[PDB]
Amino acid sequence: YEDGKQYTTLEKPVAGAPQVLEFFSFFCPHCYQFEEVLHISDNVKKKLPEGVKMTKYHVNFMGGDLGKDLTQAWAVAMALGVEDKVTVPLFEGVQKTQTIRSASDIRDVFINAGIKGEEYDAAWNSFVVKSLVAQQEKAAADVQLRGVPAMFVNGKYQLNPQGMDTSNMDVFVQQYADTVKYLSEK
Repeated sequence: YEDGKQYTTLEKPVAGAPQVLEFFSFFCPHCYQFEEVLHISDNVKKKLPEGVKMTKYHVNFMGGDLGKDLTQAWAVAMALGVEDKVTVPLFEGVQKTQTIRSASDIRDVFINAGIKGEEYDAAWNSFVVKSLVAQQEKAAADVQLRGVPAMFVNGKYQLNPQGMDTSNMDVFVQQYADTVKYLSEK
């Protein structure tokens, strides 16, 4: 694992940043395969060292105001701690079936998952959610993020995908998780 090949280093690291921060967008195609198809996130967590947890933030430069809403809906997910319950249906409802067309549609997804409407609305307007929306926006700009998907380790190292083996699809996935596993151990 060398700098400039499998990963890179930021000329300005981010203090207080999560151990493993991922950036995605329910609108991005790459992001769809990054998880729904390839399942890169899960593979990473399978090789993640003890005590090390991952964090995923939704970006808002895609999909217009609806994206600005998905980012807030993503904050509700983290607030109530139901990330693993809404991720899949949101990815499908937006890109696959194409049912999710507004905040009203998103609300229905959370309800169908198990969250109550009043519980959703209360959270939707809570300060914890507000802190998260700004926290996510703050984090994105902090790493001078240009596009998604993208993963960062210890707020200093950025994952470099195309700088890794991409012949066999089943290998690229493992190599990525390993680089993360290696950078987390630093």
